[PDB]
Amino acid sequence: NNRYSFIGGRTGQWQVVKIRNVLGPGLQLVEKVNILNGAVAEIPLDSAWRLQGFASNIRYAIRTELEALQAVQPMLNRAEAILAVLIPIKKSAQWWEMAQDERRDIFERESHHTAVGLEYLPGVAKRLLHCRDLGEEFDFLTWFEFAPEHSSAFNELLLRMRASKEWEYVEREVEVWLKRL
Amino acid sequence: NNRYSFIGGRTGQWQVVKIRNVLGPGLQLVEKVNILNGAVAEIPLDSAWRLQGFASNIRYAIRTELEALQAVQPMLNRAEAILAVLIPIKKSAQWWEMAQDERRDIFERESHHTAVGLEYLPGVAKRLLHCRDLGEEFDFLTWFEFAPEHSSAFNELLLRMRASKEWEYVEREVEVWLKRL
Ligand code: HEM
Ligand code: HEM
Repeated sequence: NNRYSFIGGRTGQWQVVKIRNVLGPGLQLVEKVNILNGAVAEIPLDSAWRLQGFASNIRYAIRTELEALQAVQPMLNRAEAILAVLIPIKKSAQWWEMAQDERRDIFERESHHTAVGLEYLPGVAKRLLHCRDLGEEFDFLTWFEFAPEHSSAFNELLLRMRASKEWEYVEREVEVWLKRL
Repeated sequence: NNRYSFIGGRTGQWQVVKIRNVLGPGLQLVEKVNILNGAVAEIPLDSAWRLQGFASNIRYAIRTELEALQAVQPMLNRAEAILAVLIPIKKSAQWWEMAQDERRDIFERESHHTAVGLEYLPGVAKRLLHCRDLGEEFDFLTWFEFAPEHSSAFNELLLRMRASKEWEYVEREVEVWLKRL
């Protein structure tokens, strides 16, 4: 199954280190994040929030870009990658009104998202989930995993992305730093 | 809400004229199709199947094509559009493994999906729903509406699409012809 849930509450595989409400309404601080694949009948109500999103096909990356990405992309679930960051993202209506060529021009031709991200592989593992189509308050759920030696590089990557043209359209963003249990 | 459900059963707004099982397993023949804006978990006891999908953002149209479609696309529920066709589609895994430039090259440079379809606007209203990401048996639900005069034109359009390179990646297809009640 391609559906994933992120439950903010008192159980989970990850301990919340901090939450940084970068832009827009934030997320209440909780003790742990519970990650679930597929639907489960019971998710605690004593939980604070529940995000979700699905893995999907490629939307912008071209073939040569994939080849370069799959050649340095690390796997999730590395013993050393005891730190994780969940960054839900929402883009503005203005971004979604645009055609495919206009969004590709902004995503890569101007902002070089993928060329910038490749500099931080294989130290940082990154997965993408889509959730605009589910009516979720966010449009994406980005997931990052890496060893603590890469914390400075990752914090540098965040600031690079936020200074790009593509992030002029982001109107809601939160950082949920996690430590593995 | 951007979710739509198509209940094949004994109730609904549309009367099933015929179902043609074009490619792969088909859909049981029913009396009517009931269309609901929203998801439907439990399905009426008198129903035979349920299809669902969501309206989403553009995945392939460049802005020159989008402005042409939007200036010509007709509404839904035209007084004369008493015929409707529901065509669920499923593409192969080889298609979903490809990158965005590869899939776009086939979708337009080789098949001319948008250039071909535009010839049959404004006669035929056309709406696209996505459902691969929900885990449905189909990848897309396509919805058409037209007056009986444009029924032959629609059938020619179908011939053209099915002879394109894009349709060599299709592995399941069914036609559910409908009449407005
Ligand atoms: C090593 C670091 C990174 C790499 C290799 C990378 C690569 C990519 C690639 C190739 C895509 C396109 C996916 C597709 O075509 O469907 C993408 C999408 C995306 N990335 Fe990243 N990225 C990185 C860092 C980040 C960071 C730090 C964030 C947020 C802070 C982020 C947020 C997003 C979002 C929101 C999308 C969805 C774009 C859209 O559909 O509008 N990425 N990324
Ligand atoms: C007037 C006739 C038609 C027009 C104007 C038209 C237009 C379009 C456009 C512009 C797209 C791209 C949407 C996007 O970029 O997200 C598309 C996709 C699609 N069309 Fe058509 N089309 C027509 C006829 C048909 C027919 C007859 C079928 C099936 C028998 C069909 C099946 C599909 C499918 C399955 C997709 C999704 C392709 C994908 O995402 O890989 N279309 N159509």
